[PDB]
Amino acid sequence: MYTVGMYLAERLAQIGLKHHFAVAGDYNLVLLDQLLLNKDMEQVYCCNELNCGFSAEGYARARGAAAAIVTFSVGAISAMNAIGGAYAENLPVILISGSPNTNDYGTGHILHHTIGTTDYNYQLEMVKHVTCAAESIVSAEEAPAKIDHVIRTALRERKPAYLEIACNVAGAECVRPGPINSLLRELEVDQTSVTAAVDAAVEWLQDRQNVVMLVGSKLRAAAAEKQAVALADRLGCAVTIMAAAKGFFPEDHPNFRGLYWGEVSSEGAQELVENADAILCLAPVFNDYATVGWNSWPKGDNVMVMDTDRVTFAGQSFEGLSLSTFAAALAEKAPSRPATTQGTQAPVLGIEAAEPNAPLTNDEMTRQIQSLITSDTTLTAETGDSWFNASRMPIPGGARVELEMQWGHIGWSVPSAFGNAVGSPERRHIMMVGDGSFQLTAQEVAQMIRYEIPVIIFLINNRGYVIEIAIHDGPYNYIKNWNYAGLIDVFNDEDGHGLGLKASTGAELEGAIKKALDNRRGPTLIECNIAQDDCTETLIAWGKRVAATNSRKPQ
Amino acid sequence: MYTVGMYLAERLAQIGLKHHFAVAGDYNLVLLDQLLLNKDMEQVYCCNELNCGFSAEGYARARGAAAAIVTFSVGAISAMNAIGGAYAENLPVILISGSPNTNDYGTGHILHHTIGTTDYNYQLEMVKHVTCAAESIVSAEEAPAKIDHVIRTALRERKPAYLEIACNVAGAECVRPGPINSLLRELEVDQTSVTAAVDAAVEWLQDRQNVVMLVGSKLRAAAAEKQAVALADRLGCAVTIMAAAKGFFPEDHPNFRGLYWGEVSSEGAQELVENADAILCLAPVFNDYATVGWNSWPKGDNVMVMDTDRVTFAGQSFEGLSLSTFAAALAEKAPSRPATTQGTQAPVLGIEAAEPNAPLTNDEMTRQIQSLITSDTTLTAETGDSWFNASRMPIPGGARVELEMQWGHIGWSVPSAFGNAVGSPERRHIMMVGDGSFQLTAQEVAQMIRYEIPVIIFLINNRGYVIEIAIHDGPYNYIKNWNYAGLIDVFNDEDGHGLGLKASTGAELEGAIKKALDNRRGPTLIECNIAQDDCTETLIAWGKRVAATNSRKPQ
Amino acid sequence: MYTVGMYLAERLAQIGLKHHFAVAGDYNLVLLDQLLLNKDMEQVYCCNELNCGFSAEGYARARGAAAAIVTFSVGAISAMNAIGGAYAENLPVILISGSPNTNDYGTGHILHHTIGTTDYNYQLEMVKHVTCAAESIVSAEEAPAKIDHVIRTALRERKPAYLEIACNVAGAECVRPGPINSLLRELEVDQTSVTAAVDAAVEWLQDRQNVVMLVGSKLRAAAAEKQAVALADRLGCAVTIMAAAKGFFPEDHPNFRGLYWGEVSSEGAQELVENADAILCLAPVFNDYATVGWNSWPKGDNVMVMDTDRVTFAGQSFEGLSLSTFAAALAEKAPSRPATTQGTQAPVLGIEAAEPNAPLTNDEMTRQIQSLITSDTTLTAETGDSWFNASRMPIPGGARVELEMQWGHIGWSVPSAFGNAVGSPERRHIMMVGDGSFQLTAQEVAQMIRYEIPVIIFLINNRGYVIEIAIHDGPYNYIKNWNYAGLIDVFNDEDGHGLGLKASTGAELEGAIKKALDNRRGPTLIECNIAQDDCTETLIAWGKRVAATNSRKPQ
Ligand SMILES: Cc1ncc(C[n+]2csc(CCOP(=O)(O)OP(=O)(O)O)c2C)c(N)n1
Ligand SMILES: Cc1ncc(C[n+]2csc(CCOP(=O)(O)OP(=O)(O)O)c2C)c(N)n1
Ligand SMILES: Cc1ncc(C[n+]2csc(CCOP(=O)(O)OP(=O)(O)O)c2C)c(N)n1
Ligand SMILES: [Mg+2]
Ligand SMILES: [Mg+2]
Ligand SMILES: [Mg+2]
Repeated sequence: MYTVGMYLAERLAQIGLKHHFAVAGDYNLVLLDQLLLNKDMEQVYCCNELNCGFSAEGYARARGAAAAIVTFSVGAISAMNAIGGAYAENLPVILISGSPNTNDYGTGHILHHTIGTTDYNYQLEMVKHVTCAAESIVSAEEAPAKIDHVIRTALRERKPAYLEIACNVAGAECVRPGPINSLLRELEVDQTSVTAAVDAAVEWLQDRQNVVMLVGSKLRAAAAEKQAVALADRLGCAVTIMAAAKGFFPEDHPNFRGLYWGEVSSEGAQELVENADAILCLAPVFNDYATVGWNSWPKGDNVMVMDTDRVTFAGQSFEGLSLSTFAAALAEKAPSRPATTQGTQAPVLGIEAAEPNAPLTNDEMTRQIQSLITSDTTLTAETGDSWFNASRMPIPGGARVELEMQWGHIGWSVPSAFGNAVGSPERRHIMMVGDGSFQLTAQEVAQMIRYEIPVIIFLINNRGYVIEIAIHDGPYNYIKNWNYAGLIDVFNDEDGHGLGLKASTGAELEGAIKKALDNRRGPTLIECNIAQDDCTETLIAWGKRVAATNSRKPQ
Repeated sequence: MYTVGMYLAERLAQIGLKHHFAVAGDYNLVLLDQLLLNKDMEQVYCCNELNCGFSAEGYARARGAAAAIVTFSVGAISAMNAIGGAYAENLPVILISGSPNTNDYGTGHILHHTIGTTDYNYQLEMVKHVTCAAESIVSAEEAPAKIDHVIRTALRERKPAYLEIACNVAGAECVRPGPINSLLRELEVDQTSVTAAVDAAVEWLQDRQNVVMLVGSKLRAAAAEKQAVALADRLGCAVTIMAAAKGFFPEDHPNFRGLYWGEVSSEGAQELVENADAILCLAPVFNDYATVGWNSWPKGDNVMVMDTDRVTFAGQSFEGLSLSTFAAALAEKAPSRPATTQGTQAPVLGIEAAEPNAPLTNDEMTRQIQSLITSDTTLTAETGDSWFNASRMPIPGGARVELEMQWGHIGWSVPSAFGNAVGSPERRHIMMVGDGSFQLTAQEVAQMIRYEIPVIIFLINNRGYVIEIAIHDGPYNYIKNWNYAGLIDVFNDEDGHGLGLKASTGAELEGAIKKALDNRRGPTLIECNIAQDDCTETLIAWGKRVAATNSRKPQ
Repeated sequence: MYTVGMYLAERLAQIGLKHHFAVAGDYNLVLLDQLLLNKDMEQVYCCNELNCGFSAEGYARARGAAAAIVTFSVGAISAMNAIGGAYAENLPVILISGSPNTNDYGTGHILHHTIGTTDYNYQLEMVKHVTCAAESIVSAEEAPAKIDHVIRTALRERKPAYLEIACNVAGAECVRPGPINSLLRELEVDQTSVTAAVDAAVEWLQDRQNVVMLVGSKLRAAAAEKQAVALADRLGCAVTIMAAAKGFFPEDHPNFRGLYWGEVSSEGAQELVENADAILCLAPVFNDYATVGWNSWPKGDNVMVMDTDRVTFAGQSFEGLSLSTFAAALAEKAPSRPATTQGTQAPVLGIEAAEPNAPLTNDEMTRQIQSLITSDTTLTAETGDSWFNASRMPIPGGARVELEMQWGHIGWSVPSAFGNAVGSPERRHIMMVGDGSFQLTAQEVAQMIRYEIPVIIFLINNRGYVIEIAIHDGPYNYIKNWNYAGLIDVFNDEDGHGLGLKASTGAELEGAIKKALDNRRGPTLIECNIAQDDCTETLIAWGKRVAATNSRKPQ
C-alpha cells in the first residue's frame, strides 16, 4: 500500500529535507503516520504552531526548504504568521494542514475547530494572501499534481506554499512518484537580453571611476553569492552590505568596506556609497527600516539595480535573465575599477576589553560574542538592539548570520535557531535574543533540550522593549522580569542537559561561555544583565528617524 | 485636543470595559497612548498576541465584550486565531490593529512587518473570514462611523470584529462621541410571527406528554438564560444540558436531569431525551464533537429547534423573533407537562473519597476540585480530559463553567482564565488545564503573577496528549516533561507572589488546595501527578466514535 | 410537496415582489420551476445576465426590492456588475444563482461553466465584495435561515445580497415559512442619543440665521423623504438638491431653490449654499463627480451631516438613531429660519420654443421632454449629457427621476427603465439615453416589446461619446452609427408593437411624441438628431474640472 501521505513524504525527501516539524491534531494523525513510514526523514514535534512554523523557517535557512504539518484552523492560523514571515524572508517553507473529511463537503455539517459555519474554505482563502501557491487535496487521484505544484513553485519562487489534505485521503492509495534530478527547475534564460544588458552595463561603466557594490538581502534567494564574488574580483571595487544582507558576502574579502545603512553605517561607508559614480545594488530590499525612514535610499542616474530576474539602469530595464546569469556574464567583461578600494579599509569592532569585574556593558558583551564567531558558526540575531550589535560585528568568511528584518516578528529567533541547528548540526549555533522577544517563544528552548541541540543563547536582560523605548516610550515597553537562567532547569526536569547561567560582568560572561562551549548535549542560556540605558548609539539615531517617519501627518 | 484613539477608548468604556489588552509595536504606540488617557480603563499587557487575543476572549466571557490591541501583521495574524475562537464561541471581541502611515498608500513603498509587496490590504482581507465586521481607518473624518459600526455589529451579532487604524491617524483630531443608553441595539421583533409561533407550539404540544428541554451552547449568546428558567418552571418538565452549555441552566433546579451527550450522557439522560415525545432544543450547536460523530443528533417530528432568531418545528419555521421573546411568550401559554420529572433525580457526582496517602487518581482529583465550586466560582476547563471531568461535576446555581468546545484550541484556558479573572475579580477562579495544553500558552501565568490574579490552576500532568491517545496513538502524543510547579519561581523572580505546588496523593492535593485559597497576591499552580492510563471511561468511548467518523472512507 | 424554491418564492412575495427576472441555465432550471408555482409573481425573462441584473435594479427603484435568477459563473459574473451597481445605488436586489450538485463537493470533479479547477467557491468569494450578505445553500435544512438572512439584511441595509442554491436542493422538501408583518425590521433606536442630538442641533440652529437644506442621494435609502418635508416645513428655510437626489424632494415646494452642484448649480444656488451659516446635508454622497473634482464639498463648522444612521456637527457625532427618527424629532423642536427664502425664487427651465422647422437642438429636445413630465411620470436619465439635461428640468411633485451617478455604467438606463416600468406600470415611463450607451444594452428593448412595456425612449444620436470628448478627446470616442429607429422593426418582427421614429426638427419631435403617447402596446424609440458640438455648457465646465482632478500628478 502506497498512500498520498507517502507521496508527499517521498517528494519532501527528494527536496533534501532530513526533518519536518509537526504539532498533532485529529485532522492530521493519519498524515503524520504516513510521514513516519518514510525512512529518510525524522518527525520533529513542537510546543505550538507559531513555533513549529518558525522552526521550519529556520530549517529552510539551513537546507533551502522546510515543511511544517499542522491541524485545521486552530493550528494553521497561528502558523500563517510564520508563513507570512517565510514569504517576507524569501524561504520555501511548505505548510501542510489536515482538513475535514471529504464526506462533510456539501452537507451543511458544523465541524470542530471551525468558526461554526458551513464554509470549510476560509483557511485556504486566508492563506493565499501569504503564499505563492495554495492547494487543497480531496482525492488521491488529484494529489500528485497538487503536491508537486506547491513544492516546485515554492522552490522556484523562493516563497512559502500551502497544502491541505483531507484527513480521510492522507492514507488513501496513490500512484508512486517517478525519479528526478532536482525539484528546482529554473526558467530558461534569454541570451539576447543578457547580452544587451551586459553590453549596456559595460558602456555605462566607461565614464564612472568610483564604483561600489551594495549587496542586498535577496542575494541568497537569487542563489548568486559566488557570482557576486566573481563580479567583485574583476571590478576590484569596494563592496558594502545592507544590514539585512550580513553573511551574504565574505567580510574576509580584501575589498570589503562595511555596512551601508545611512547615518548608522560603518565608518566611511555612508560617504563611500552616497558619493559613488556607480552603485551596483545586488538584490536589494529598500523598505522603510533599511532606508532609515526614507532618508537613505540610493536611486537615480548613478544606480544599477540588479533584482533576482531583472536589471535596471541608464533609462533601461532588462528582463528574462537571472542575477546569477547576468552577474556571471558581466564578470567576464567588466573593466577594472579599483579607485574606491584605495585609501580605505574593512571596518573593525573598535571595542577594547573592559575591566573584568566591572558591571557588564553592551560593548563588552558584544566583544565576547564576536570572538565566538568562527567560519563554521551560525549567529541568529533577534529583532531588538541585537540587530545593531550584530550589525557592527566583523565576521570571518563562511560564517552565517540570520536576520529577519522584513517581517521582524519578536520571538522568531528561538524557534528559528532551533530549526536552523536541527538542519545544520555540524555548525556552531549562537543566538542573541532580548528579554521581550524571548517571552513570546521561550518554550521552544524545551524542544532544544528534548532533541539535544547545543544552541548557545545570549539573553539580553535589559528589563524591557529597548528598541521600542528608542522609537516612543510608554508603560507598554516594561515587562515582567523572569529568572531566565532558572527556566532551563524547569525545562530539564529529570532528563535534559540544558544549562542556565548568569553574567553580570566580563569575567562571569567569559566563564559562562567556556561552560557553554563544553555543553554538547543541550542548549546553554546565558542571561546577560545589561542596563536599560546601555544600548547602541546606532539604535537611538535610527529610532528617532523611524519615529518621525511613522508619525508624519496625513494630507 | 480630542483624538481618534480617544473616540475609540470612550466607546469601549461605554460598552462596559474596564480593561483592554495590548502588545505594543511601532504601528500602535500612539494609539496605546490615546487609550491610556481614558480614566475608565486600565491597559493590560500580554506576552504574545495569541495570548492577548485569548485574554480578551476570557474577559468577554466575564463582561460580555472585550478589546485586544496589536501591531500590523506580526501581531494581528496570531491574534486572528483567537478571533476565530471568539467567532466560534460567540463572543464580541474587538481586535484593533495599528496599520501603515496614510502617506505610504498608493506609493509602492515596501514596509516593515509586511510580506514585502505593495499590498497592505491583505491583513484586512484575511481577517474578514473570521469576523462579522472589519474596517480600516485612514482619516479622522471617517473614524467615528467605522468605530461604531464595528462595535455595534459585534455586540448585536455576538461575534468578533476588526478595526485597523493608521499609525498617523490614531492621534489626529476627531469629533466627540454622543451620550448613549447602550451600544447593544436589537432588531425590532415581529409580533405577528411570535404569536403564530406560540399558537403553533401550543397545538404541537397537545398530544405530547413526555417533554424535555435540551439547553444548548448558544443560550448565553441569545441572552435567554432567565427566559429558559421561566419556560422550564411553567412546563414543569425535565431539563437537560448539552456538554458545551454547562452553567447556562442551574443544576440546582429541581427539574434538572443532567447532561445529554449521546453514549457519554449522565445516568438516565440519554433515555430521557431520545424517548421524549417533544424535545425543546434551546440554542443548540450540533457539531461533530457534540453529536459523538453524528450518532446522537436529535431531529425530526419530535424536535423543536429554538435558534437565537428563529423557531422550527412541525414542518414550519418562524423568524423575526428572538429566543428570549419566544421563550417568554411560550411560557405565558405553555401547558403543564410534568411527566418527565416524576420518579427521576438530578445526577450525583458519586465519587467516594480515596485513602489520603494512595497515589492520586483522576476521580480523587475531580472530587476535590468539585468541592471548590461555589455559587461565586468560575471554572475554566481546557480541551483534554478536563472536558470529561468538568462535564461529570455537579455545580451549584450561579456557578460559571467555561468550555471552548467549538474552536477547541489547546492552551486557550490559561490566557482565557487570566482575562476572565481580570474581568470578574469578585469571583473565585479555578482552572483545569492539561500538561500538553499548558506548554502552548504557559507564559501568560507570568501575567497572572504581574497583575496579582489569584487563579487556582490544576495542572493535570499525565505525560502527554491523552485525548489524542484515545483517538489514534503515535509518537506525536508524547511531549517533553517540565517541572511545572517550579515554573512559578522563575516567573516570580523577585517581584511575584505566585505559588507552585505538587500533589501526588489525596492528602497532598488537600494541603495544596488550602495554600491556594490563602494566596491572594498571585496564581497557584498545583501540578497533579495523574497516570497516563487513568482517564475517564467517557473519554475512551467518545474518542473511538470520533476516530471512526474522522477516518470514514471517501466516495 | 413544499420545496426550497417555494420557500424562496414565498419570501420574495412577502417582500412585495410581483415579478422576478431570469435567464435560464441547467443549474437553475428546477429552481425556476419552483418559482413559477408561486401564484403571486410573474417570471420575466431577459436577453443576458448584465441586463437581467439591471432590470432587477430598476424594479427595486419602483418597489423597494427585486430578484434576478441566473446560472453558475457564466450567468452570475456579468450580473455582479449590476449587483455592484445596486450596492453603489443602495438598492436591495437579491442575486440568486444556481450552483453545482451537492454530490460533486469534495470529489475533485471538473464542472461545466467553471474555470476548470476543483474550487466551486470562487463565485461566492467574488460576490462578497459587492454584497452586504452572501450565502450558499447545500441542504434543505439550512435553506430557511440562509434565505431569510440575505433578504432581511438586504432590506435593512438597503444593499444587494447573494444566494446560491445547489441545483439538486432547489426541488428538495423544505419546512414552510411562518407569517409575517414585514421582512424589513429596523434596529431599535437609542432615545438618549436622539434627545441629545436634537437638543444640541436645536441649540446649534438657534445661533445661525441663514439656514439651507441640501438634499442628498441616500434620502430614499434612509426612507426619510416625508420627514425631510416636515423638517423643511418647521424650518421654513431654502431647500436645494444635489444632482443625484433629483425627485427625492418636491421641487414645487414653495421654498425649493434648485440644484447645488458647484459651478454647474442652477441660478443663485451656489452662493445660497456656500454663504450659509448652516447647511443641513440630508444623506449626502460627496464623491468626485458630485463635488466637481473636489472643488465644491461643503464641510467644516457651518455644516451638519445627517447620514442614514448618524448626525455630525459642531465637533460631535450622535448615532444609535436613524435619519427618519432624527429628522422627525428635529421637525417638532427646530426654530423657524425663513431668511434664505426671502427675495429668492424657484428656478425655471428658461428655454424658449424653437422655430418648428429648424434643425433640432439640445435645448428644444430638452424643452419638449420636460413638458411630458407629470406627477406620475418616472424619468430614467442615462450617464452622458442626459445627466446635465435632466438636472436642468424642473419637475412637478410626485414625479420620479432615476439617475445612476455613483456607479455610472453606460447602458444601465435601458434595462433599468424596463424593470422600473414592469414594477410601476401605472406611471408614464420616459427614458433619456445616448447613442453610445444604448449600444451596450440595446437588446432589452426587445424585452420591452415582448412584455408590451410602453416606455418612451429618447435616443440622443450625437454620433459618439460626447461627455468623454469634453473630458479628453481621441478616436476611442467615435462609434459606428446605427439606424436606431429601424431597430424597433427588427425586434418587432411579425409580433410586437414597438414604434421607431426619427426626429430632426422641433415639429418632427412634437409629432413623434404624440405617436409615442398613443402607443400603449410597446415602447416608442424617438431617434433625435443632435449635433455633436451641441451639448450643454454645464457638461463642458464639469468635464474640464474632472479631467484636471483625474490627471493630477503623483507625489
Ligand atoms: C510579534 C511582535 N510583536 C510586537 C512587535 C513590536 N516590537 C518590536 S522590537 C520590540 C521590543 C523587543 O524587545 P527585546 O526583545 O527585549 O529587545 P531589546 O530592544 O530590549 O534589545 C517590540 C515589542 C514585533 N516586532 N513583533
Ligand atoms: C492549537 C491546537 N493544536 C493541536 C490540537 C489538537 N489536540 C487536541 S486535544 C490535544 C491534547 C491535549 O493534551 P493535554 O493538554 O495534555 O490534555 P489531556 O488530553 O492529556 O488531558 C491536542 C494536541 C488543538 N486542539 N489545538
Ligand atoms: C460600462 C461603461 N463603460 C464605459 C464608460 C465610460 N463612459 C462614460 S460616459 C461615456 C459616453 C456615453 O456616450 P453617450 O451614451 O452617447 O452619451 P453622450 O456623452 O453622447 O451624451 C463613456 C464611454 C462607463 N461609464 N461605463
Ligand atoms: Mg529587552
Ligand atoms: Mg495531558
Ligand atoms: Mg452620444
